[PDB]
Amino acid sequence: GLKAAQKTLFPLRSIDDVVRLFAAELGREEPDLVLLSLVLGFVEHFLAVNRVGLTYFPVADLSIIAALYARFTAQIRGAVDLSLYPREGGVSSRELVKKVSDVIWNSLSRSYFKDRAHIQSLFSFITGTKLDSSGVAFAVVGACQALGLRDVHLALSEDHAWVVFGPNGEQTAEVTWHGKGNEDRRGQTVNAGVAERSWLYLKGSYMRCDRKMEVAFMVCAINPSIDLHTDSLELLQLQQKLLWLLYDLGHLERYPMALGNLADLEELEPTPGRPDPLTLYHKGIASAKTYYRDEHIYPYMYLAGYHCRNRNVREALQAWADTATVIQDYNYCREDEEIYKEFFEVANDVIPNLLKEAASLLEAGSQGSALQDPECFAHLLRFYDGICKWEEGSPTPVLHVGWATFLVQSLGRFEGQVRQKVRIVSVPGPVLTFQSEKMKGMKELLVATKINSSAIKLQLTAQSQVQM
Ligand SMILES: NS(=O)(=O)c1ccc(OCCCN2CCC([C@](O)(c3ccccn3)C3CCCC3)CC2)cc1
Repeated sequence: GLKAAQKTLFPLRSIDDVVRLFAAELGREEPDLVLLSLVLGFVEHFLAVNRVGLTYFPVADLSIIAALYARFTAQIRGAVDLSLYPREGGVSSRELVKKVSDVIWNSLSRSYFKDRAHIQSLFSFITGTKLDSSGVAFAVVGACQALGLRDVHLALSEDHAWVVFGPNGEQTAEVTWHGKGNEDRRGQTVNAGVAERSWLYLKGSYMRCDRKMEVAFMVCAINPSIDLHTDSLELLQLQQKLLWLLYDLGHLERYPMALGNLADLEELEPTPGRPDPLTLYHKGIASAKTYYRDEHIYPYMYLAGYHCRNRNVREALQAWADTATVIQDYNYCREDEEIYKEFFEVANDVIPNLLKEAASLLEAGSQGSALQDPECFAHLLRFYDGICKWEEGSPTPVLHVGWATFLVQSLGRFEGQVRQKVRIVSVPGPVLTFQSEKMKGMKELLVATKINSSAIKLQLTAQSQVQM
C-alpha cells in the first residue's frame, strides 16, 4: 500500500528495528519486497556509501521510505497497463513479464560501471537509476509483485538470474544481461542453456524462489564493503541477524549459498549459541544435495575457503576434489567463464601457495603434514580428474600448458614414497578411481619416483608433438 500495519514499526532507529521489520513482513502471506529492498538500500547507502553525519544508525523515517516506495510504484503502475495483458488462472503471460522487464531496463542510466558495489537495491534503482545484473532480475520480481502478479518469481543459478512464472510456475524468461559481451536472449526461455548442460543453467537444478527466498536473496545481496580495505560493522551485523532470522524461520532450507554467507559471517564474528561455521557450510552442502541433486559448486568452495583460511590443507583439498566431482558432469560452455576462473585460481594460485607453505613447514619438522599424507595426494588427483572429465565432450577446451606447469610443481611437493601409496583402480588405505581419460593415461607417471615433467604436460594438454 503501504498498509497501515506495515507502517507501525517506523522510524527504524537501529539494526534490531530493521530486523523487527523483516520479521513482521515475513509473518505475512506475502512479504513486501519493494518495502524491504528500499529499506536495505537506504541503510546500506548511509552506512557504506555516505557515512557523513552518522552517529549510530541512519534513522529510516516513514516519510522518506514511503516517498521512495510511492516513486517506485507510480513508475511501474504508470508504465505497465495490465489491462493490455489479460491473465487466465491468476497467472502472467510472457508478454506481460517482458514489458515489466523492458520498463525496468529503460529506466536505467545509459552508461555506468555495471559492477559497482551498492547498486543492487531498489534504493539504487530509484535514487541512482542503476542496477547490477541480478539486481535487474530482482527489480523485475519486485515490480511484478507490486502489480499483483504473484506467479512471478526469481530464479537463480550460481552466476545468473532470471524469472519463472505462468501455469505451475513452469515458464522461464530472461530479463537481464549476463557477463561482459554476452549478446541477448532477453524474453526467451532458459531451455537451450539447460539442454546444453552448461554450469550457468545448472542442468536445470537452479533455484526457483518463493517470496521468502527472494527476501533471503536481498539479504545475501547486502554489501557491507565501504572500500577495498574496510567493511561496515553495522551492515555485517544486520546481514548476519537477518540471515539468522531467515534461518530460524526455515527460509534458508533450499538456499545453499545463503548458508555459506552465514558461515562466513559466523567465522568473522560468532554468535553465542549458534552452530559453528563448519556445521553451516555442511548444511549448505546438504541443502544442494537434497534439493538440487548435488549439482552446485559453490557450497564446496565456501567450505574449501574456510579450510584454506584456517590451513586445514587436507580438508581444503578434499572440498576442492568434491568441487571437481560436481563439475565433471557438466559441459564447459561459452558463458561459464566465472567457474573456469574459480578453478583456474584454485589450481594455479591457491593450491600452489598452500603446498609451498606446507613444504617449508615440513622442512621445519611438521608432523601429520598434508605432504606426507597419501589421502591429500589422492584429493589433489581427484581434483584434476574432475577438471579433465569436465573438459571431455565440452565445446571449448579447459586445460592448457599454463595448467600443466602448476600440475607438475604441485605433484613434486609430495615425495615418491607418499605418492606411491595411492591406489588407483579402474572402472571396473587411500583409493581412487579416475573417470577422466587424461588422468587414466597419466597414472604411471604420477607415482614414478622421478616426476616426468614433459610427459605429464603432454598428457594433460594432449599436445601431439614436441620441439622439432
Ligand atoms: N577459492 S575458494 O576458497 O575455493 C572460494 C571461491 C569462491 C567462493 O565464492 C563464494 C561467493 C559465491 N558467490 C555469492 C554471491 C553470488 C551472487 O553474486 C549473488 C549476488 C547477490 C546476492 C546473492 N548472490 C549471484 C547469485 C546468482 C546471481 C548472483 C555468486 C556466488 C568461495 C570460496
